Amino acid sequence: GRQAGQQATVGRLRTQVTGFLSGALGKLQALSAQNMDPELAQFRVLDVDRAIMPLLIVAENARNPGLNLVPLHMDMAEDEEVRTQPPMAGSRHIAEFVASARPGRYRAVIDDGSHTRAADIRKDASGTSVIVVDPLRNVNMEFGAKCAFIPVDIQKSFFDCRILSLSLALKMHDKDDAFAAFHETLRNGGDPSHHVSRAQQTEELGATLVLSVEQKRIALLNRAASYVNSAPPPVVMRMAKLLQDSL
Repeated sequence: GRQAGQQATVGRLRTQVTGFLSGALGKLQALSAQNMDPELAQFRVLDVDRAIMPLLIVAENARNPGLNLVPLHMDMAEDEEVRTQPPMAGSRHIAEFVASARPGRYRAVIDDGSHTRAADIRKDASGTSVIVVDPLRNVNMEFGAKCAFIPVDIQKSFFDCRILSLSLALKMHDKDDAFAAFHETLRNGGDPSHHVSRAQQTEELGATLVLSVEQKRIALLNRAASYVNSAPPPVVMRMAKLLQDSL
């Protein structure tokens, strides 16, 4: 009876998650009405995006084994007075992640309290390197374990950066080897032409990354919902917990 007694709870949570994603789709459809003020739509979509991003991340991690997307945030995202929005549910401070994460290859969306950016992270015994994609459409400034920023010809957008960062993370997964190469370059700090090579590669990476937000969001939601239908009980419990936490 407990195979059933537990199947009821799972079905319940599953229906919660499904109903939520469907509700989000509804809101998005209403916000894209001919009547709607687009600025108002952006403002409204802030909360929608914050709420659905964890679920999108879970789903997309399932659909693309190896993506290993993790939501991360920085110090300013923990300042209640300054941050525009609280970090999404399940978000971890980047420090804690660097210290605790199982070694390997990750994609990330990093929230700094204002904007979210895509990133590729590699944790070795050698150390950890973080490659941050930075939509700019600070010369010779480095930050920190090793971090490198790749300037890309993409409009920096407060309202679009979550979905855009998700998309870019997917593309980084698609260009896994290029980013691995840059990780090795970033690790090989010793080489005399490092500074050049790095910079060179930076440019190149940028290009490969740039080679609508609304449509992408819709598609991601559909994929997420259809995944939630067939999703296993652990995943269901997880997503449900994230959803509950977001409120």
